[PDB]
Amino acid sequence: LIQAEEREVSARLAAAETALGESDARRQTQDAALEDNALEIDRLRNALLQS
Amino acid sequence: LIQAEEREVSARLAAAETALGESDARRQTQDAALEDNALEIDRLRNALLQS
Repeated sequence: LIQAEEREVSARLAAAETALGESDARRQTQDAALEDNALEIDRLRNALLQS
Repeated sequence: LIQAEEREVSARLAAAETALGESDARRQTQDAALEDNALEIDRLRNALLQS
């Protein structure tokens, strides 16, 4: 009966480990684009401003 | 001997909701700035072109 309660935990283990990495890694997939566009933005800043 | 591992993992999962959530809370802090870079491009485009 104590064993069964941990059967709930294994999913709580299974989900979180999935819920943890696959988003934090996902965030880096989002993270790079920020500076990617921002650096484009910075030249996009002075472009008119130099023109 | 069960109370050895069952306690820790239960506690180990006790972090999980704090583990996901603040990281989950981060994801909002992703999206807000996303448009700011995005929304400026057209103004950063047009101004180079309306000039």
